[PDB]
Amino acid sequence: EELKKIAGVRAAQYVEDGMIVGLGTGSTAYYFVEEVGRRVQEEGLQVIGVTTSSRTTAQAQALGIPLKSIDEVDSVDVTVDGADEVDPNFNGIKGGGGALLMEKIVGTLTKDYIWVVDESKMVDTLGAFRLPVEVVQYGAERLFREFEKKGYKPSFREYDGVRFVTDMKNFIIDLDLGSIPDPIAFGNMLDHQVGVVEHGLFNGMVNRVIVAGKDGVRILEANK
Amino acid sequence: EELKKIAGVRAAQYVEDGMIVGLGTGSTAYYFVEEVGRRVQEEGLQVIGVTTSSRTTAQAQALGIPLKSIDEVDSVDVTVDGADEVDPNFNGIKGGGGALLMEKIVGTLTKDYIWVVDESKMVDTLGAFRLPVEVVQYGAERLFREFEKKGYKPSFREYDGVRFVTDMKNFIIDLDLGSIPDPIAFGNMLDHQVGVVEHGLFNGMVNRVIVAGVRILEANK
Repeated sequence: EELKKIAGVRAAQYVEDGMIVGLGTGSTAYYFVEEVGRRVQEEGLQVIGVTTSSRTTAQAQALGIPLKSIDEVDSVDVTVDGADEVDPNFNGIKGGGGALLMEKIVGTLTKDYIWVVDESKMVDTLGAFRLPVEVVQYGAERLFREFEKKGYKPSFREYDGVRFVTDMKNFIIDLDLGSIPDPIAFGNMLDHQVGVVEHGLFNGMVNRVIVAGKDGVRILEANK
Repeated sequence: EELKKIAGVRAAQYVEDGMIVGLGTGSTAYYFVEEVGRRVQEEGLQVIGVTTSSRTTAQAQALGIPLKSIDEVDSVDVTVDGADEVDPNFNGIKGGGGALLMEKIVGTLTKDYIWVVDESKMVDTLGAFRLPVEVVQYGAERLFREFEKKGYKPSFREYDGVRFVTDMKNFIIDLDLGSIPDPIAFGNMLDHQVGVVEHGLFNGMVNRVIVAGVRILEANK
C-alpha cells in the first residue's frame, strides 16, 4: 500500500505540459491520479485527462484535472495504469478492479503506456490471477456454461453477492486458468467467442513498468 | 410476397412439439413466426420461443407463443431467422435491422439453424449490403475515424436523426465495403479490433437456407 503509492507518484513525473494523459483505475493508479491533480494545482501543469472508468472520472473532477473523452482526442501521449500481473515479456493480466474494457481502449491509443505496480505483481508466467473476461449480459449464463465445458473454471464477478456490472453495462466472468503458456493465442482465441466483449490479457502493449519494492523503485523498459 | 409467405411457412415445418425455437426477423422469416403462432393457436403446438429482437418478442406475445431468454434454456432446437445477404459458401451478412448481437448469440446456441429469405438476398459475393458492426460506446467516434482512414466508408446507424442504441447498449457503425471476397479473414480481423462488440458476418453457422422458389439449400455442416 505504501509501495503502491511510491509507484503511482513516481509515474506522475512522466507527465509534461500540453499532454493528453490516460488516467488508470485501481489502488495503484489512484496515487498517480492524486499526484497529477497535485501538480495541476501547485505547478499549473496543463494536461487533459482521458478516463478509464466512472470512478476515475469522479476522482479527477474532484481534483480539478481537466477531462476530455477518448472521442475528442486523436492520440494519448502518456497513460499510467495498474496491472494484476506482469510477465517478463511485458504481457499482463488486467481487470481485477472491473475496468479492463475502457483501460484497453485508452491503452491501445497510447504512445507511452506505463504500468505502475508493487513487486508482488511481477510473475514468471501469467495465470495464477484469474483472467477477467467482460461478457455480454444477454446469453452470459449460456456463455458461462460453455466456459465450464471448456475447463476454464469460470465464476461471475460479484461483490457482496451483487453481480458486478461494468461501466459499459456488461458482466465479468473470471477464468481460473492457473497458467497461460501463450497469452497472445489465448487472447486471440477469446476474441472470436460470441458473447465476449473484451478480456484482460494486455499483450505487447505496455512500454514501461515502474515496480516499487522494499529495495527501491525499478523502471523496466519493454523496448518494443 | 405470396412466395415469401409459402417459404416462411415451409420453414415452420422444421418446428415440432416440445422444441425450443429461435424466432428471428426478416421480410420472409416474419411468415415463419406467424406460422408458429398459428400452430400454437390452432393445432395445440407446444413450444418455447427465444427471440432475436424486441419486435419479435411483441409479435410472439400477440400470437401467444410462450417465450424465454437464451439463458433459461439448454439448447435451441431450431432457429429460423432472415438474412440480409447469403453467399454460395453459406456465409451471410445480418444485422440490417439492428439485432446482430442477439441474432449471433441465439444462432451459436442453435442445433438446426435456418435462414429463410427471398432470391434478392442470395448473392455471389457478400458486401453490396453495408456490414453492421456493433461497437462499444466509449471510443466509438475514434474507432469510426480509424475505419474511415482504412477506407471502410463507415456511417453510424441512426433513425430520425438519433444515433441508434442497441439492446445491449452499444452503437452500430455500418461499413460500406462493396465486396468482401474473404469474409472469414475480415470477420477475424474485426473480432480483434478493440472497441468492436460483434459484427454482422455469420460465417459457417447456418445449416440450411430456404429461398422463396421455394428451394431448400443444405450447407455443408
